[PDB]
Amino acid sequence: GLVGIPQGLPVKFEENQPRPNIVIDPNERKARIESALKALIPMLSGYIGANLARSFPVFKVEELVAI
RNA sequence: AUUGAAAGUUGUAGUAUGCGGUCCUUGCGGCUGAGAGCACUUCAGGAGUUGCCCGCG
Repeated sequence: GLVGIPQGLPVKFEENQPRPNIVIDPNERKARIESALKALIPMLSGYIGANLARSFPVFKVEELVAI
């Protein structure tokens, strides 16, 4: 939720509304959002750790809960 | 957004190569299921009986 929002300026708040201070373009902000979201796909698939060439761990997701 | 903030203990690596469970070896030689032995002894197909009855080439 803070992607593209400067840490020091969560909101700019000049028209008396606390709308987010999105200093960057909203479209590429959303693009960064789905890029970060899709970065999780090669995480629970077998692309974690070292010795990938020689080991490539035998991986499978057992169970999970997300909110 | 906590003396926290940025961060791969990282990348490349075959225990591998040749190595006969191998060569010889009889389950072999001798050996009577053999000798004795009545399907024997008694025995009627048996006792009765009109080819029957009439006859002019």
